[PDB]
Amino acid sequence: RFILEISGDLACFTRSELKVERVSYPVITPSAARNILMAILWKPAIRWKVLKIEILKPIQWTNIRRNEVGTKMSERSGSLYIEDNRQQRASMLLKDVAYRIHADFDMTSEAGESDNYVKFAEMFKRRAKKGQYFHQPYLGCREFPCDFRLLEKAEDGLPLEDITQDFGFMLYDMDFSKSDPRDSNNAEPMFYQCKAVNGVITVPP
RNA sequence: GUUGAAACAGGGUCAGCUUGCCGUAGGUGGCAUCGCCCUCGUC
Repeated sequence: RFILEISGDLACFTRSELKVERVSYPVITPSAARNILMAILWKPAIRWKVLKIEILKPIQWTNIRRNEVGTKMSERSGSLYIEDNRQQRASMLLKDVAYRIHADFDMTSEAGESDNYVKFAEMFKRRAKKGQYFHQPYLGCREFPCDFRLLEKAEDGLPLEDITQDFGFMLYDMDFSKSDPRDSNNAEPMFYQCKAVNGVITVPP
């Protein structure tokens, strides 16, 4: 297990229901935490899996109505012109957030030759301690980074000490087992928060 | 290296065109520097 602390100023764990108005999730998405761990280090052999999220900063909603685009790019239209495809997508961002995601990893079917668990574990530990990453972690959206810092146990205070509020079904991690190399078609299996006592745990598939 | 990616607050708008702080009004009634004092004792 790795107790990697994710911290940042603003966040945007955009809910699947409110994508037109990017209302952020109450806490960090387990799928977002797995994506962060993969952007720090990943390979066609290592399969990241989130185990437990421990909140370290109170939930603070901040509405930032951003102006987005609503039409994708392709080989057809050589240009976009946002003056004809403007989208005033709201974004209830999460100001001042901090989470120490306890998570580990397994092995995929295409592990290859170098399928050593200890090798990938040490590589992830070095990348988290020195500050190396394949891609900058994002707090639900790439417009917000993550001041990550690998913790050995606990090096920060948490506000949710007693029994708090349950956030219901949140997006655990989309099912990409039915997807070919480079995902395309997927599903959406979700899970309950159980109870945000101090550090909510995830239910592995 | 197969897992949210792309995202405008805008192009831009004289806060004025203006309006007498005045019309206007006694520091006044009026009150003794006084009631008083050897330039001396005198060489």
